[PDB]
Amino acid sequence: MPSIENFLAYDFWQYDVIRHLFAFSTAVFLAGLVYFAMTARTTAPNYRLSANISAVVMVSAALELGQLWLLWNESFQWAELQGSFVPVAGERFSNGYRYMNWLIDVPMLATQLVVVCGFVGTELRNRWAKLTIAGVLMILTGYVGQYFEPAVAGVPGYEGAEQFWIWGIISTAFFVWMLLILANAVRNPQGAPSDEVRSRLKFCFWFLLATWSIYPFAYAMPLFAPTADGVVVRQVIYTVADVSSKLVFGVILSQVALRRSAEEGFEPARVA
Amino acid sequence: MPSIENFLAYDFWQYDVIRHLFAFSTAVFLAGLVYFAMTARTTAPNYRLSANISAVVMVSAALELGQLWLLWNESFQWAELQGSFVPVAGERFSNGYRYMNWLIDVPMLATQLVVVCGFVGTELRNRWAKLTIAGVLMILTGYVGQYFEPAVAGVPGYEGAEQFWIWGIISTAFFVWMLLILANAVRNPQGAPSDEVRSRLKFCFWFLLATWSIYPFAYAMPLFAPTADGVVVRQVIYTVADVSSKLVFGVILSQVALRRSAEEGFEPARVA
Amino acid sequence: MPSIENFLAYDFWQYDVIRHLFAFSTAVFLAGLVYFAMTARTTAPNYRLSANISAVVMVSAALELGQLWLLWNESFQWAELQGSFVPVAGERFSNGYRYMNWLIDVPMLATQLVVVCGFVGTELRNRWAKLTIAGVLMILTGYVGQYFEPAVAGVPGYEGAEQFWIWGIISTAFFVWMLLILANAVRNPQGAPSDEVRSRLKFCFWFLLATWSIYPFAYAMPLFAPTADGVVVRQVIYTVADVSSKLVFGVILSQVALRRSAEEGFEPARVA
Amino acid sequence: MPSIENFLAYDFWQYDVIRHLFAFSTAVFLAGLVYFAMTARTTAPNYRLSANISAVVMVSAALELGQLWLLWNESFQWAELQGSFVPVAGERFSNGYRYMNWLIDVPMLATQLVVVCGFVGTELRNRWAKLTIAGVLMILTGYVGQYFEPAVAGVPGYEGAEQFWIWGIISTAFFVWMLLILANAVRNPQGAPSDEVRSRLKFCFWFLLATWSIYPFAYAMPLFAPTADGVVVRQVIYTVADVSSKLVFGVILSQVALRRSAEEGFEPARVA
Amino acid sequence: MPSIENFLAYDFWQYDVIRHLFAFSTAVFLAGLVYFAMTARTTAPNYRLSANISAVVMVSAALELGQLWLLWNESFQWAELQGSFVPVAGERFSNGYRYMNWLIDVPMLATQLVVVCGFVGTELRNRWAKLTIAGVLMILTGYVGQYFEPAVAGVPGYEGAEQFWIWGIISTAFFVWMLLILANAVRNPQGAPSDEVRSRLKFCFWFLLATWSIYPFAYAMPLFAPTADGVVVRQVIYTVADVSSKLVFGVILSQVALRRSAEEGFEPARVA
Ligand SMILES: CCCCCCCCCCCCO[C@@H]1O[C@H](CO)[C@@H](O[C@H]2O[C@H](CO)[C@@H](O)[C@H](O)[C@H]2O)[C@H](O)[C@H]1O
Ligand SMILES: CCCCCCCCCCCCO[C@@H]1O[C@H](CO)[C@@H](O[C@H]2O[C@H](CO)[C@@H](O)[C@H](O)[C@H]2O)[C@H](O)[C@H]1O
Ligand SMILES: CCCCCCCCCCCCO[C@@H]1O[C@H](CO)[C@@H](O[C@H]2O[C@H](CO)[C@@H](O)[C@H](O)[C@H]2O)[C@H](O)[C@H]1O
Ligand SMILES: CCCCCCCCCCCCO[C@@H]1O[C@H](CO)[C@@H](O[C@H]2O[C@H](CO)[C@@H](O)[C@H](O)[C@H]2O)[C@H](O)[C@H]1O
Ligand SMILES: CCCCCCCCCCCCO[C@@H]1O[C@H](CO)[C@@H](O[C@H]2O[C@H](CO)[C@@H](O)[C@H](O)[C@H]2O)[C@H](O)[C@H]1O
Repeated sequence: MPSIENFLAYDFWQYDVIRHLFAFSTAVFLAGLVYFAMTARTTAPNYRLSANISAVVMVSAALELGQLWLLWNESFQWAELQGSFVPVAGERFSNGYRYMNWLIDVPMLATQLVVVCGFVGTELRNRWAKLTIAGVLMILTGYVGQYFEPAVAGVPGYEGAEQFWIWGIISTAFFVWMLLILANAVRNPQGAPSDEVRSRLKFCFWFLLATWSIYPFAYAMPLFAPTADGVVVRQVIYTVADVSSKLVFGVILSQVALRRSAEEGFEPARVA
Repeated sequence: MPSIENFLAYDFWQYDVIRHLFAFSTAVFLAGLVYFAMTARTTAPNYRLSANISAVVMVSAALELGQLWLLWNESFQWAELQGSFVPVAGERFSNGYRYMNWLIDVPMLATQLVVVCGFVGTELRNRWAKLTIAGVLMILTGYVGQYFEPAVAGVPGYEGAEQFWIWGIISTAFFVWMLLILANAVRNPQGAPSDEVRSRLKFCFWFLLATWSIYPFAYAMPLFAPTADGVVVRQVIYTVADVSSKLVFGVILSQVALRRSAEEGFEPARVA
Repeated sequence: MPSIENFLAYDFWQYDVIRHLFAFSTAVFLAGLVYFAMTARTTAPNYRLSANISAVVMVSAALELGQLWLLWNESFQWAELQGSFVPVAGERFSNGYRYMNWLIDVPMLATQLVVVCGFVGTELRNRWAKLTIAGVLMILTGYVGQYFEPAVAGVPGYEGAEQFWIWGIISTAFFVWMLLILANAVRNPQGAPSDEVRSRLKFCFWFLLATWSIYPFAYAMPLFAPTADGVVVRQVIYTVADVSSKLVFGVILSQVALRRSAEEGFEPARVA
Repeated sequence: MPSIENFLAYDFWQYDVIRHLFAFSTAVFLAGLVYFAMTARTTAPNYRLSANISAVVMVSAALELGQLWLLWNESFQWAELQGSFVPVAGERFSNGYRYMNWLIDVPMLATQLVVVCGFVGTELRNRWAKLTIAGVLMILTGYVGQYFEPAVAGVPGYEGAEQFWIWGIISTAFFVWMLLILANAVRNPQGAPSDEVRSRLKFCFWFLLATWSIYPFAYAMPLFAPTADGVVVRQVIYTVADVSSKLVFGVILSQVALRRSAEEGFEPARVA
Repeated sequence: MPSIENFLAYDFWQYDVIRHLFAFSTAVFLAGLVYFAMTARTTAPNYRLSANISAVVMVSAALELGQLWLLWNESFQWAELQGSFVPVAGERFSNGYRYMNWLIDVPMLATQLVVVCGFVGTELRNRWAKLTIAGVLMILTGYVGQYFEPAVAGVPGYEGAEQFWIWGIISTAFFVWMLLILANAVRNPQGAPSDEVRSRLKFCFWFLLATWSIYPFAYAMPLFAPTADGVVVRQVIYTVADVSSKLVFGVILSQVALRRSAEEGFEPARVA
């Protein structure tokens, strides 16, 4: 079923904000790509995978937000007798372009925190494999459930509201498992981290947890607020969540990765 | 409410100038991106964050101006019985694509001046955090106010002119606070700068202040001149302001960052 | 004859999944391009051709999936009285954009496995030449056969179902020959590989074989399931197959190439 | 007023040549960007600014020609009952997209010749500032004058032919001043150039002068030849002029910059 | 006159093959650009110009094939009552987008063979200048002649078939001269090449000659086969010719350039 966005009309500002947010995020991510590409070398090689992952996540995110921007532009047009942007006939907006890209982002983001905790080899591979499984299942179960949002919002003639709940609850179980895997890594860092590194890893985990927590809220929004102001708020919190979870987290984790690099005597890391 | 631009028609030249300006700026910024990417290494590592920020700002700005270019092309079409470019039916131009990207640019630009003053660590982080707060509030308050510009221009049937003023005045308070934070950094540079560096930092601040000051003028233009010639002038001063605030400032600040690099004996900085 | 996709209508979700998959894959490949570009140097020079090939394959794949994404968007439009995406009049979707790009990917992927087995010079060239011949013939014979899929699916008025079979069976003969060439290389690796390298090469071959095997299934799908749910499943298995055969295989083969690099004392490979 | 191009119809070949020229130039400049990016390091650091400028100019030029290509495609369509490309209703072509980008190119091109003459510091800055002033005024005065070209061509109902002349003549005064600034730099090179360097700098100046001289001709063309064959010739000479002034000049000036690099003992410059 | 392509209709497969070929070639060239950019450094500096030229040619070729792809998509649309792709009203396809880009490719390709033969300085410059003159004249004379192809094919109402012949024959004279210049360079290589290098240079020349020879055939095709199957064959042989002449030749010439690099003791060339 089409997203709740398609069943509304928009004031100039409601539509215009959302197109600005989609455009802002594409730029943040492309700018982040340039920054992570330009600064990766400064990390020691045994942490440089984390640096590289951040560039990969930026590409993924930039295309995710760019496609949403395009589809948002395509899917509505102004009507001057209504003074509203209104759905165009041949096109329907999907908030689910974003889910599929999360299949890249989510396991990568969790993986780079584990890389900086200092896991290597089989132990990195094992943790990567659990997080990827846990991640893909969270995301796929959520993607199914968001196909039922016109139903949960009570748009006449759409049925299957229960499906929204079931798929969300299953999804959230997979979320908890990922948080348990990562909580176990940051509590058990490898390579004799300092107590400062020890602390910065814990902060990275709670930052991860706080920012990832917004996404389940944005999921449930059609239930609370299925209106054009709700759509505006939902796209605002997705934007806060994307920039934090991906770019701000990447900069924070880069700072820990540099401290570890320098503590093990990487000279590029020390000169800065 | 749609921007004042949408309530006018344009002579060939009025429209054509504006599309040229949008296109010119996109090119300046992409060219600036190449230049900052090609010259960053020449800066010492303890100032290279400034170099990197300039590349980030260039990406941000290039996409900001590119989207405006696209929307400007989309939003109007020629009419030969009027010999004017006139608003197309399904699309409305927004001068507010630019505001959202300022959320990247403004705190970054101020941050790179602080990096070159020589702040590091917690002291950099603290200043970055104040400038980001001050910056986002200036920009968000201004963004609200520019949604009221058809009202302030007296386009029949648009109300809320007072909202233009209130949101502008609040915005300007946040501007003053940012200028106070930066004034305190350039007056208190770190790392035993030379008296030449000391002077060049002060010039960077006043350049920043002069160029940033144009933006509040472009804001108030619908009040002074809500006409197609006014729209032309407004887009000319935004263009002067963007190129100065972002690219020319970046080159100037790079020159200070190099002088500091060389004074601390960075050899790449000395060989040039 | 146009692909079976053109003879169906789609529910919102059927269409929307497929456009998400095409978009997801383009992003995976562009992100993979960044990753392979950023990590190639870490491989020793005598294996760096493999690293370079992975970047080449990523470009090829990203454009292949991007074209499909574009054509998928162009080829159908929503109809609200049918609540379906339906074929647009002037455009027809082709699943065969993907075949032509395989002419790059398939011989390159097989070549980089041979490079890492340690063949060099004439022996690399000979094997490259056999695999390229075998590969192009497999792909060209398959491309002919997929022009007959409306016929094999029993779309009224389309004839030549037998042509689907003949061209598929011929294609599969060329597949077997490529698998025989590669099986001979991984069983006869060069340069005194360790027993761990020896094992990792064999795993690379079976991974290659498993993932390449999905493609002949996706070929035969119009025969089993010529429905919109079948089209959905087919595009899901192509997506699993593309990401595995190209990106995941590239990361796995990079790990072997690094182990070999380090065993021969490449210092960048050892520091990580 | 719209450019003279808009008042004509085109044979297949007239239109097709022009779209080919616009496309050819975009490619030359993008290819030039790759070349200047790949070869900049070979120059000594004290001349590397020249190398960098060439990359900047290439980006600028590629976007200038790309936008003209796009607008040329947008602005006309084929009509089979006339067998002509003819102006589309909603769009008008502007030859003035190119002027605005010259604001980047012209002062940069002149600046890089001064860099290679060996000016540095204040003396470079002073000369850059004079050339930028002289350049912007030449270009802005010319841009005004080209808004009067339908008038000078005698398209019925367009007045202000005199404005074409006045703005052209003013523009040309600013041209002469730039040529005087540059003539003074190449006659007074810095850093004890060889007599070969001394000669190569003079050739660079006369090459600059010859190629820049074509642009004032292309300006005056509506006066001589306001026909579709004239439009073809004008776009041919702009293309010769762009490739020469920007790319060929950049390669020539790079050869001088390398000779100077090698004479001062830059080893990368000597090994090649 | 419009190309012969415009006077035909296409079966699904005829059209679909051609759009696949245009798309395949764009990808090969972009992938080739990445490969040549990633491997240039491995060549010794005195041969690195050849490496750089290959990247330049790849950019040129990628845009040439991309524009043809776009125009091919734009110029025809499906008609279900004819089951054919048929010319759209407002657009006409030109096979001559490709000619203009040859102005870059042809003299560059010939130049890089001369660079690897070991010519330098004035002797390189002289040969570059002859090949560029010879090349531009071959290409411009051919470009004129291909404007007469509807005439030579006997499309009713198109006259000037003789012009096809005259311009082709003139063009071919310029071809012979280029082949004579290059034949003289590969027979007289510089820098005491080995007998293996001596042989590999001769093979490069005959490869060049064979692949360049296809282009005059594709020219003459409207004479032999002015049908949709002919158009298919012509675009197949252009595709074989482009990939061979540009990418495969570049890889072959890179192998010679590396052998020469290593023989003169370039260590990066020896380690691989
Ligand atoms: C559209 C993007 C535009 C970017 C173009 C920037 C180049 C413009 C330069 C104008 C000349 C101003 O004056 C001159 O500026 C350059 C560049 O900062 C300075 O150049 C300095 O940095 C460059 C680049 O890191 C070094 O190669 C150079 O050796 C060094 O001196 C000169 O010391 C200064 O005297
Ligand atoms: C949108 C793209 C992202 C832009 C990134 C902007 C980063 C700057 C904002 C944060 C500033 C406050 O926090 C500051 O962050 C920078 C960058 O992480 C840190 O900087 C650290 O990494 C950079 C980059 O590898 C080094 O050049 C620097 O010497 C080092 O200290 C500072 O030690 C920290 O105090
Ligand atoms: C579409 C993009 C082009 C992709 C290019 C892929 C080509 C490789 C497959 C062909 C293999 C044929 O034979 C092989 O070619 C490669 C590439 O020139 C050569 O490779 C040579 O250059 C590469 C790159 O500079 C070096 O890392 C390598 O060590 C060196 O030997 C081999 O010595 C040769 O035996
Ligand atoms: C779409 C982008 C695809 C790339 C994304 C990243 C993929 C990696 C995910 C981690 C997989 C777990 O397995 C892990 O893989 C990485 C990358 O191959 C390996 O990493 C190895 O190569 C990288 C890059 O050359 C080195 O910085 C690292 O030190 C080295 O060990 C680990 O040794 C392995 O245990
Ligand atoms: C399409 C955009 C890009 C086109 C660039 C192609 C350049 C082609 C050059 C044609 C040959 C002319 O003559 C030749 O030029 C090249 C390039 O400047 C010079 O080459 C010089 O610079 C290059 C690149 O920095 C060095 O690798 C080379 O060793 C050095 O000699 C030759 O010394 C000169 O004799």
